[PDB]
Amino acid sequence: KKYSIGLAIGTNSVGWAVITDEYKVPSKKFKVLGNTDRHSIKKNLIGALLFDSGETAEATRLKRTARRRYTRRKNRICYLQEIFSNEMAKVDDSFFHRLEESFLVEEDKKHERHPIFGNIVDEVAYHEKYPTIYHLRKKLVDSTDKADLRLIYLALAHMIKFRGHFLIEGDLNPDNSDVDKLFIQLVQTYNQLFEENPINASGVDAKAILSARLSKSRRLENLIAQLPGEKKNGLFGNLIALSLGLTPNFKSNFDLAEDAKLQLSKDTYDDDLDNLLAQIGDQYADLFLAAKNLSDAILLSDILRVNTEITKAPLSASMIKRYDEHHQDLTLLKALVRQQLPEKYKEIFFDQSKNGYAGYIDGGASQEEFYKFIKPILEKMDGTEELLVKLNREDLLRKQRTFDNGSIPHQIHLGELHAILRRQEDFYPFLKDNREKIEKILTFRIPYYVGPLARGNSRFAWMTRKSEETITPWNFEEVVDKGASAQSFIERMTNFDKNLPNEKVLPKHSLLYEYFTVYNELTKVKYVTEGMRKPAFLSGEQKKAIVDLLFKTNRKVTVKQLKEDYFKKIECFDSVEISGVEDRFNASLGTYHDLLKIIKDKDFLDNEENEDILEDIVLTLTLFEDREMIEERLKTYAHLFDDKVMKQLKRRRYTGWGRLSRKLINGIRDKQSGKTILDFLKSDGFANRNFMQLIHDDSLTFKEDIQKAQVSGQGDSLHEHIANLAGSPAIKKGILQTVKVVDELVKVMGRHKPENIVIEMARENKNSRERMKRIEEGIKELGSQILKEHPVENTQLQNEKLYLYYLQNGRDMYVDQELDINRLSDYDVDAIVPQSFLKDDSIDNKVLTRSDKNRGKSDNVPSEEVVKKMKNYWRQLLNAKLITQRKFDNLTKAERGGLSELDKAGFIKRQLVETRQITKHVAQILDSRMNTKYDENDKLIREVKVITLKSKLVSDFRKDFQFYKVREINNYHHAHDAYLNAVVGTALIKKYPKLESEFVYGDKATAKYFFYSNIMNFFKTEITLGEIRKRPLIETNGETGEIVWDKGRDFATVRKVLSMPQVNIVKKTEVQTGGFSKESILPKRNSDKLIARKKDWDPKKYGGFDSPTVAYSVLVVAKVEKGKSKKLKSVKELLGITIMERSSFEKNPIDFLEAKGYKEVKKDLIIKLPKYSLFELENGRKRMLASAGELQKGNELALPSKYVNFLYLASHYEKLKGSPEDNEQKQLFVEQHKHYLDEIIEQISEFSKRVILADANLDKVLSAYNKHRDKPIREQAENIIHLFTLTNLGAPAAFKYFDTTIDRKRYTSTKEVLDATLIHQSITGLYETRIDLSQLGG
RNA sequence: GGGGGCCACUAGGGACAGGAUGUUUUAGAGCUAGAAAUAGCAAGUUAAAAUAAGGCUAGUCCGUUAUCAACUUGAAAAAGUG
DNA sequence: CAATACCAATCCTGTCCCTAGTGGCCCC
DNA sequence: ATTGGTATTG
Ligand SMILES: [K+]
Ligand SMILES: [K+]
Ligand SMILES: [K+]
Ligand SMILES: [K+]
Ligand SMILES: [K+]
Ligand SMILES: [K+]
Ligand SMILES: [K+]
Ligand SMILES: [K+]
Ligand SMILES: [K+]
Ligand SMILES: [K+]
Ligand SMILES: [K+]
Ligand SMILES: [Mg+2]
Ligand SMILES: [Mg+2]
Repeated sequence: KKYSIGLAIGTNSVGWAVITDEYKVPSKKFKVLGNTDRHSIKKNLIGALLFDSGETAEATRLKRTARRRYTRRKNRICYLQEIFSNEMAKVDDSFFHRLEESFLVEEDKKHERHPIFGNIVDEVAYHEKYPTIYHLRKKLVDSTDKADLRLIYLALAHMIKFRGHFLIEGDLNPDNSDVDKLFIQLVQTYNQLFEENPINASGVDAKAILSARLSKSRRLENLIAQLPGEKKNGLFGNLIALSLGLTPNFKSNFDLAEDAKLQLSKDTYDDDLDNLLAQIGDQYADLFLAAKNLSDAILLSDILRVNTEITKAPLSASMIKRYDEHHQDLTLLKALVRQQLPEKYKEIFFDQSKNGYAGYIDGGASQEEFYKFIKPILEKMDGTEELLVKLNREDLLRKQRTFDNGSIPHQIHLGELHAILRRQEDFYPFLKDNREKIEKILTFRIPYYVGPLARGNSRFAWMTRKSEETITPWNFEEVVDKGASAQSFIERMTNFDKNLPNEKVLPKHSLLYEYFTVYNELTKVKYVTEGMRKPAFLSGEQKKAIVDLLFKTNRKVTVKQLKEDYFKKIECFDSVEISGVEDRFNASLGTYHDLLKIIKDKDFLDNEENEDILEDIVLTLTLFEDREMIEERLKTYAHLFDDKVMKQLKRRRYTGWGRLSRKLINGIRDKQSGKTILDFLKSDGFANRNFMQLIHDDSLTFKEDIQKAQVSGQGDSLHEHIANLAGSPAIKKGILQTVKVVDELVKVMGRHKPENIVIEMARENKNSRERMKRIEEGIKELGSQILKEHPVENTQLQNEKLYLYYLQNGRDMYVDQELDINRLSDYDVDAIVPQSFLKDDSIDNKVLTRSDKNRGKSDNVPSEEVVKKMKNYWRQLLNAKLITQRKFDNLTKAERGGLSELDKAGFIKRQLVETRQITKHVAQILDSRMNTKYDENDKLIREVKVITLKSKLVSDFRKDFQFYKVREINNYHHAHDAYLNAVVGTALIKKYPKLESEFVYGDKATAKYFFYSNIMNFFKTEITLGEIRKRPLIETNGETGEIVWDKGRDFATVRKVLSMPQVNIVKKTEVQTGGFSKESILPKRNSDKLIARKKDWDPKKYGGFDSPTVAYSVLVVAKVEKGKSKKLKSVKELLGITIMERSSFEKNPIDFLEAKGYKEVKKDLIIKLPKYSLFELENGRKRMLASAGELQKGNELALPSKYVNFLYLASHYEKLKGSPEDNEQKQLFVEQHKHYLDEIIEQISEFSKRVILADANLDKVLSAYNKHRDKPIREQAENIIHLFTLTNLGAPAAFKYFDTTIDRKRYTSTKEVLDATLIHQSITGLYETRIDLSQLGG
């Protein structure tokens, strides 16, 4: 008994099928367990497992880290209160108690209800003097009076609880004075430089224009307006842009050929300026210097909207400005609405449900929505012009706690905090003694390289301690070993050397590593001149001379430099041919040049004695990012360099690690030669062996030592192995499920293994936010104004043509012309490399053009003429990252010969041969599970051949022989895909056994193109209908003579298999996990649905959550008390155990149930019922548990094959294509069988009346179908497709028939399944335990 | 076919440290005329505290991923059953 | 019981590791 | 986008 297995692996399904040698699907009797009539059941060996998607770990991470942050913010407040504890006890022994219980209703409060002062008079007076906390903050900063300790606490607590970002390094002492004087100084330095060309800045209010309430770029254009001439892209224009955004490339300004863009915020600035001034002269230094001198006073013009000369609390002052302008404008607006539109005043100022001022303060209206609601009301009235100005600046009636405060650096809150402490430490000594500790509470962050401050019970932590004591913000430096922790941060994540698994990998920017890469590439170079008989390698002396002359003097080495600066100057060659490198060398000694610029001592870098030192230095600059730690580590070499050099060295940081260790590159030595790998790369006679040759040469010690160093260790489990594969958790779920299905199938077949296993894996399948970001970055990098003229929202960028329009700066890609948005319907979306070769539908292969004809010829890449015309525009788009390097290269391919015949052959092969790593891992898993025995030569015995196919094989097979697929009809198509996979794969390797190299796991261009294009012709009776050819009726193997395909019987076999109505569709039952409930914190309500957010927070007083998620339901057979007498009454019901309740219910089920009300629970009749638990009722009707109180449809509609194929054809599903005569034949079949439509609706109808039970919906559907009987056949079929939403397995859903919408009929009761048959199914559904639940009751 | 190093991109996975809102209850004395219902007017911008219930291992830690038919012997982890 | 209508926390900064898809140089 | 919870209406 021989058989094969077909598998179809998806993100929500695994289809499976068992076939015999005749491509038939067997059917068996399977034993049935339980307590019913039925002892056994017939099952066809074909089906599909269905499951909800595996989820990434991301959401879990976001919640975990937010959790740690709430914990630590509470701890900050706790530190501050502990510092205040005793003196506050002297002032008010319950103040902190009133703060802690502020949330409590007065009934539940232990202390007086007014938090700050504990009496209504003082509290009301406080709020009258300080309407916002920023009033009190500014007062405590500016005043000199002794202040109440509770108000000092509140100011400091508010600063520490909402402390601002940490994105700017160092100290920040704001000063907005001299802004106009600094601008005058910048204009002065520019005019003293270009004495011949001066700018007159007199009268230019740079302070207002630059501290403006609008954007940086608008400020720039306004400022340039005031300078006669001086176009915005002139030198001074870009110098003003310096503080106002990222400056365009000074390339144009200084006649350069390289990019010269700067950004004062970027760390590279100090280098780039030096990189730039060296090109243009140090005399320009002062210029950029004055530029920086302005930016400091204007850096925070957006945050601080008040002069610092009047207050040391400019932030709080700007909030108070918000408050005062809100007050004045609200007074004015109220008066205006009273005068002009009284009939609306209420709706504006009282209706919380409208987006007016009421809904803005009290309702749920955001600033944006309030602005949108009130803009027409302001435009409709008179005297609202200033308010409209403030509105369009987004500065009308502002609150103080707003979504855009994320710009505020922590240094500003710190300044205000420090100032309050300095004011009040003169009156309170503990504030003087704890000044720095409180500042430290504000400033301290756990470093990202330290991680959670755990003590052995966190699976996420790696931090190590110098001593064992509680870590505080003030002793962190002494208790945490920051160096060891920062090291572990990297070493727990980075790979070891695969060749020497005990060896750490080198930094990617190590000098030794770059020497290795350069010398590898260099040894494989060859050259020819005239007198030479044969191309020659480079000798050791030649490679050394090339490194010293070129690689050690230029960062990049072009082939042109190699020809002219070495072979011409040293070898006196005028002509030489080079192989092994094209255009320029890929490797390079970049770190060498970095350090040459920093330390300025070539001999130091060339001296081998310093090697270790330099390696260590680069290690330090890679392992660590904190420049104080970098400094501490480099301190050991302080005597070797000047202090200036050490300051420059501190700032030189590197990221990235290599893939080889130092011991491999320049450590282990070949026994007889005594030479390392790098030694051989420098000089290896006339063989010039590279790394691979070196470590594989049986003539050297390297290979043997690598073999010796290897070690496997402890092996993973199947689940662990699958979890560690590189792929989407979605598809890893399907992989594990596939292995389990195969195991069960083998056990079904008497533990005999199959001949073949054919596997196929599906393709690759918020985001509009990313699209908008791409387009914004590109258009700004373009310097284009297409967004200024045609604004767009991210949603619309999901349209392919509009997205392409914006990615192409609104132009044609094949013609140097503009395009019109309003004409997008008339344009074309063309494939760069045609889809007849590469089935790529991504933006990377697509281009928007007026007419695709203008590409050139359609059998290749765009023509040479288009390339000549458009290459510079394409380069522009590439530099804006509006097209990728791959897109640009494919576009320009015609200047490199275009598509060759070998390329087309390879494209066909790629269309047919799978090469994704993940599918190969699935094949390896199955192969290593199936084949375990070795032969007399200790080589593997491959009993089972694992064949992988791409979906195009079976898709083409379906379309060519009319085994059509309609996905919406039911879930059978997964199983049918698996079956067709087994059939086609086994036939394909039976017919061409030599294909086993390509399709089976384990160890002229026209010819392969033709071969692979025609690989599947042995199925057809008549091919190429080139010229026409004919094939026999029976197809056998050429060598063996064995029969592989009988075109008489086997197609009928396939039709019989696809027609079978009994297909094992199993929806995987799963316990629900994740969040307890909806997160929304609802207001108080008289409802038992509400859930307390804290143990003593009665939701009837405090609000809380509702809508918890049921982890699983439970059958309870017990008694409940009834009526006022509490008489015991027997019941049977489903109890939904919620996710939050699960641990308690499982720790003691009986106590849990009795707390819920149940008595005398039959403990052994408790049945755990996860989501999708399957029940059968009458007439085959099935239901699945959706919840404890709702059900899902549980049946599949087995629509006969003739109706499926008729629907596919009549709906023009996908493409017709075909011969014109074959098109006409399919069309004539459609029209000849129009009655099928009614028959289909009859089938559905019958099904719905037996199984769906949605009378109203079925009647609406019948009425709609009878209404649209004169519609075209195509459209009626297209909507009949939609009708199957009514009958689909799973949760009910809404669907449209033409323009009538049918809402979902839900099953809002689970009572009936309590007396139905529960069906437990194995993974394949071939093994069942059926339980008659009607036999359970009191 | 499979595999390695390097260059140029691109797509995804994982961890850590942080920021701004939002919500919820309480505090921010509403007034006047009416018994009242209600009407007219005034006011509004801020704060505290929680932000999965909670847990024990008590850490400035952990709490939403992965994995799960039934039955059996099993504390479990397992293995087995048609 | 129904049928049905509404609802669902959001956005952002930085450090770092890893695999794998496309094209290319050189190899096992 | 789904789809299970919830109140509302009857
Ligand atoms: K101008
Ligand atoms: K609001
Ligand atoms: K190159
Ligand atoms: K680094
Ligand atoms: K020194
Ligand atoms: K789960
Ligand atoms: K889930
Ligand atoms: K936050
Ligand atoms: K199952
Ligand atoms: K992030
Ligand atoms: K590659
Ligand atoms: Mg907590
Ligand atoms: Mg808030």
